[PDB]
Amino acid sequence: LDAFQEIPLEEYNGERFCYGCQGELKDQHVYVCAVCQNVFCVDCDVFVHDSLHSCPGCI
Ligand SMILES: [Zn+2]
Ligand SMILES: [Zn+2]
Repeated sequence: LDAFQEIPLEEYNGERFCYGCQGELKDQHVYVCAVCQNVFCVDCDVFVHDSLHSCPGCI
Protein backbone atom coordinates (compact mmCIF):
# COMPACT_ATOMS: atom_id res chain seq x y z
CA LEU A 1 0.00 0.00 0.00
CA ASP A 2 1.04 3.37 -1.03
CA ALA A 3 -0.64 6.70 -1.65
CA PHE A 4 -4.41 7.02 -1.74
CA GLN A 5 -6.16 4.93 -4.14
CA GLU A 6 -9.56 3.64 -4.53
CA ILE A 7 -8.82 0.19 -5.58
CA PRO A 8 -11.48 -1.97 -7.03
CA LEU A 9 -12.49 -4.67 -4.76
CA GLU A 10 -11.63 -6.92 -7.62
CA GLU A 11 -7.89 -6.06 -7.78
CA TYR A 12 -7.14 -5.69 -4.19
CA ASN A 13 -6.84 -9.32 -2.82
CA GLY A 14 -6.13 -7.79 0.55
CA GLU A 15 -7.32 -6.19 3.74
CA ARG A 16 -10.98 -6.11 3.63
CA PHE A 17 -12.18 -3.75 6.18
CA CYS A 18 -11.81 -0.03 7.04
CA TYR A 19 -10.05 0.47 10.44
CA GLY A 20 -12.84 2.94 11.66
CA CYS A 21 -15.88 0.63 11.54
CA GLN A 22 -13.71 -2.40 12.05
CA GLY A 23 -16.05 -3.20 9.31
CA GLU A 24 -15.88 -3.79 5.71
CA LEU A 25 -14.61 -1.70 2.78
CA LYS A 26 -16.85 -3.53 0.42
CA ASP A 27 -19.65 -0.97 -0.65
CA GLN A 28 -17.73 0.01 -3.80
CA HIS A 29 -14.02 0.59 -3.34
CA VAL A 30 -11.04 -0.13 -1.38
CA TYR A 31 -9.43 2.90 0.13
CA VAL A 32 -6.08 3.26 1.67
CA CYS A 33 -4.29 5.89 3.85
CA ALA A 34 -0.58 4.92 3.51
CA VAL A 35 -0.11 7.72 5.90
CA CYS A 36 -2.27 6.03 8.41
CA GLN A 37 -3.03 2.13 8.78
CA ASN A 38 -3.81 2.40 5.44
CA VAL A 39 -7.29 0.81 4.73
CA PHE A 40 -10.71 2.73 4.25
CA CYS A 41 -14.41 2.57 3.43
CA VAL A 42 -16.40 4.99 1.63
CA ASP A 43 -18.07 5.79 5.09
CA CYS A 44 -14.70 6.26 6.24
CA ASP A 45 -13.30 9.07 4.10
CA VAL A 46 -16.25 11.18 5.48
CA PHE A 47 -15.67 9.75 9.08
CA VAL A 48 -13.57 12.68 10.11
CA HIS A 49 -15.41 15.83 9.08
CA ASP A 50 -17.40 16.59 12.19
CA SER A 51 -16.24 14.26 14.87
CA LEU A 52 -12.45 14.08 14.33
CA HIS A 53 -9.54 15.43 12.39
CA SER A 54 -8.80 16.10 8.73
CA CYS A 55 -8.16 12.29 8.43
CA PRO A 56 -9.12 9.60 10.97
CA GLY A 57 -6.06 7.52 11.21
CA CYS A 58 -3.55 10.27 10.99
CA ILE A 59 -3.48 11.08 14.69
ZN1 LIG B 1 -15.85 2.08 7.68
ZN1 LIG C 1 -4.57 9.39 7.22
